[PDB]
Amino acid sequence: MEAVQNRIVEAAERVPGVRGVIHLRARYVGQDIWANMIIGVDPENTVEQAHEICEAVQAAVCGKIRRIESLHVSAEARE
Amino acid sequence: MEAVQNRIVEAAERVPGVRGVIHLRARYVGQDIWANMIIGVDPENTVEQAHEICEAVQAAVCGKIRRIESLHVSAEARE
Ligand code: NI
Ligand code: NI
Repeated sequence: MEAVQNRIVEAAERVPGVRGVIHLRARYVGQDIWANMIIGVDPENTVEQAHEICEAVQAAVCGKIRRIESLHVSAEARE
Repeated sequence: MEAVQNRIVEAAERVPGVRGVIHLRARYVGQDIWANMIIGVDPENTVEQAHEICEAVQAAVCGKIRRIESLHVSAEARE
């Protein structure tokens, strides 16, 4: 698990607009990972931008870590 | 194992100068991976360049796939 978590964080931090991973909760459902995470974003991004960054994160992380079968990503202002 | 192999190939293909992964043999030594691989390179690169590309591959792949504890990388001309 720690290895997979590190990969998740690393992958999310490489997406344009991510200001760190604020929270990540991952669990195994069998051999699959289900995860929920919160990213920081620029407070001055629009809500639509923040939604776009979240969807980019989801795409990036799921594309890199094939065992993830469910990933929810939300955003919070971070300075 | 197949998952780790895919990661190895993907990581090697992203290094400047790699013209595919020609061969990859990976084995588990306990929970660690030991691997030997051959990359393609431009026939017109110098032997020194090809050595540099191999060392870049080793660095890239070991940095991405933490379970690898031994990785030998050689090069062959590829068109
Ligand atoms: Ni949308
Ligand atoms: Ni040297």
